[PDB]
Amino acid sequence: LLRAVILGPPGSGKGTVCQRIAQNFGLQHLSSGHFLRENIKASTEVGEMAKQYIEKSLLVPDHVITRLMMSELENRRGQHWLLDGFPRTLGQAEALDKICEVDLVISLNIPFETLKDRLSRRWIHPPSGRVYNLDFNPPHVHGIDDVTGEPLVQQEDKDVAKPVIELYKSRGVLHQFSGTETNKIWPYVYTLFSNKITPIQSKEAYLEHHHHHH
Repeated sequence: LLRAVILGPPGSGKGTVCQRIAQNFGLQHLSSGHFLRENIKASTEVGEMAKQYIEKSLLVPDHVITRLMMSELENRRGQHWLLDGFPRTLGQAEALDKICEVDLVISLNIPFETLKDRLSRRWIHPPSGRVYNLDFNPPHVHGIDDVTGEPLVQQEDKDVAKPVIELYKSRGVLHQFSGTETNKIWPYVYTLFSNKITPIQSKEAYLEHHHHHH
């Protein structure tokens, strides 16, 4: 099974890329933010450990996230992985290597004009004030408010450690892209996934996601 990772700082278009990958290749969009939303909702020991930092709008320790990810991924060995925003540290990367063979790593960058606004991973629905922080409570659909279906606004005010890039660069599974509009990068990303997973709209099992069971 495919083990793919997508990395990049907020404002690099990682959200748009992951959504497009999920829809064209039928892969489940995984991230510590998604798993946390679940864990915090169910009130697991890990969710609790993380709750404390989240309430104060502080950072969750890298090891807490690691425990979370290793538990969740180990329970998903039987399916293709689209990992968004993880690993962020060498320690995390090493842990990941112990449970799988990473097939490809896409590294994204922020285009110049976008840096000036120093974007964060917080997306707000202005009409209600609902804030979706991609690290712990992402929306069902990227850039969209779960409740109203109305568009979100990414708020103003990195997560790509150099050694993690070097690590994958050495394995020769790294594919970096200069900060640029996402459409310029897309066909290249599409081809990379296409060489490993067949586009779901071209199959007999039309638009069927791999983890689907009727």
